[PDB]
Amino acid sequence: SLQDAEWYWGDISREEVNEKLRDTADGTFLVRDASTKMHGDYTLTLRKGGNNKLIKIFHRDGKYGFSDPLTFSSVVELINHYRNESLAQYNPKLDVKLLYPVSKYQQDQ
Repeated sequence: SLQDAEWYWGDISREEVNEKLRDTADGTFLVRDASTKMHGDYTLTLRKGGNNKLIKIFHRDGKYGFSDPLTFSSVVELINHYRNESLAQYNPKLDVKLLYPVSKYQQDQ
């Protein structure tokens, strides 16, 4: 599940991930490795019309979380519930959902 998850592609660089996100609509999302371990653990990236929004996933004692909300067993399920509704609970400015799941492998194509 974890290495796959469709939206997560193992070790990835920010530049390549923004190139993958390019020209997609709002609500689009995908997860990327954090540049350094001292910086964080993983980066959720959103899309909000041309503007790319970067959210940190921090890993604690088996707990994955953006900030105060940390009670999540894995990064996969955290991202899952976070997609269901909007991330306005965590950050009011994030008043959009992870609805658009444009990150599926182009095997179908």
